[PDB]
Amino acid sequence: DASQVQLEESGGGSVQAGGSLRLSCAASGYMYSTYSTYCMGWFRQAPGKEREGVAFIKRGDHSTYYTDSVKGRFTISQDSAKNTVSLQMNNLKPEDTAIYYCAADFAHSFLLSVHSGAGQYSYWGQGTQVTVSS
Ligand SMILES: [Zn+2]
Repeated sequence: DASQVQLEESGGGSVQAGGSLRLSCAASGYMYSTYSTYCMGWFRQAPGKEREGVAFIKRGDHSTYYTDSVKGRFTISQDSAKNTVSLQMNNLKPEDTAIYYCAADFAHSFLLSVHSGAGQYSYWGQGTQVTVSS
């Protein structure tokens, strides 16, 4: 919720359909209240298409959101201690090709559901390319 926050992404690449990839992201320097929590996840954008939310996790209570397109293939997990989130993407399809952006929102109560709208996220990573060939 800090100002010199940096989201650091890792992973990505290109694979043939059916294979798997993993993304990772670290929210460095984000300071926040013991009475609050916040959400982290990935949006993706394909060329000429609107960005869309992929999967998100609320820190602390591990609540998750997955877009219907990825349920059963994608898994988002959080490492409390290493301050990272990661996204395991199995059975990848051509429709999954995109730039995937890590994101985090301003801190808020645990009572709020994990956030998944692009307008609800204020910190963004630079992007990591994902390509699934035929
Ligand atoms: Zn949130």
